[PDB]
Amino acid sequence: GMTEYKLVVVGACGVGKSALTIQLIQNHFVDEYDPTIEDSYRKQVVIDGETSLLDILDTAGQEEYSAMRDQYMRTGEGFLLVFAINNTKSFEDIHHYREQIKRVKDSEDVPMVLVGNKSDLPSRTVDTKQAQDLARSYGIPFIETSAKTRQGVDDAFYTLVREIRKHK
Ligand SMILES: *CCC(=O)N1CCN2c3ncnc4cc(-c5c(C)ccc6n[nH]cc56)c(Cl)c(c34)OCC[C@H]2C1
Ligand SMILES: Nc1nc2c(ncn2[C@@H]2O[C@H](COP(=O)(O)OP(=O)(O)O)[C@@H](O)[C@H]2O)c(=O)[nH]1
Ligand SMILES: [Mg+2]
Repeated sequence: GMTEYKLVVVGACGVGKSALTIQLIQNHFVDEYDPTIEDSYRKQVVIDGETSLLDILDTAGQEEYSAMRDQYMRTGEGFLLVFAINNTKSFEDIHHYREQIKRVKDSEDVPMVLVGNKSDLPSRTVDTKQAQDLARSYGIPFIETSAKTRQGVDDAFYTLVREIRKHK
């Protein structure tokens, strides 16, 4: 019946991949979620008045290449590129995450959203403009989020489904 989209949440350790996903699915903020737990969650959502089944993979584990990570990138239809706005290293790591998805999908136009997480925190080291300029250069949306307050959480995932729908 309804369309199903495979979403993948990527980004450096500690940016809030797990916190963002569990806020979307279960409507609470996790303070300390085990960094090895990689699991997928299913949720029906209405976006722009059309229902879709989202199947969301929250990535975890070691800094390693694997043919299996290549696989869930290959099956993934859209990617959240998550950094934390208080962690410049996580922002500098976005290039790596995009390159490895671009490697396995052989496209610079795969549906993606840049997510600047932890927007509730005062000591920002990455400004709106620097993230907007990065997303513009990539040809993707930028969304500021807080897993803690829920600000922008739905918008990040919904915006990615909007990007997958335009793609064909
Ligand atoms: C605190 C744990 C955690 O969340 N992470 C640390 C290990 N990660 C990680 N580190 C470096 N490079 C990663 C690359 C990929 C990757 C992509 C994006 C695409 C295809 C592919 N094929 N082999 C690896 C990859 C992934 Cl999937 C990583 C990477 O995931 C593990 C979680 C990530 C963050
Ligand atoms: N203040 C704040 N802390 C967050 C936010 N998102 C995640 N955290 C915290 O940052 C840490 C890492 O989050 P986690 O979701 O485990 O990161 P992951 O390794 O990307 O899954 C945890 O302590 C979270 O509670 C956020 O939006 N705001
Ligand atoms: Mg996690």
